[PDB]
Amino acid sequence: LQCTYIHHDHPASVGSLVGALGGKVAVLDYPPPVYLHLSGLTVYDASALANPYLCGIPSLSALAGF
RNA sequence: CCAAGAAAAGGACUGGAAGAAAUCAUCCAAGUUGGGGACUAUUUUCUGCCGUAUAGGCAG
Repeated sequence: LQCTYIHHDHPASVGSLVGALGGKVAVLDYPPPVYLHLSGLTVYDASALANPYLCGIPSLSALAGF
């Protein structure tokens, strides 16, 4: 599957699994293939890590929030 | 009431030295473009005079 790795400093201080994995943990990576009407909005530095398991489109819970 | 709310990666640099791609080599043969035709239409430039005068100047 498409994936990448997230690093943790001091693995022994986070948990059994993170230590066993040497501080490198794999996650999924699935980016996109790129009435009131709001046009032209720009966002700087959005969080691309939706949940600890998946990278890609920002969490939908955040848009409902907005 | 947006995995909520706040965050300065900054500083210093010297990759340099030498060099030999050459020898030969043949594109040829024939070939049929071809017969017809309204640019003048509802358009404006017409009439006298000076002067040796198709020169050169003026009144309608």
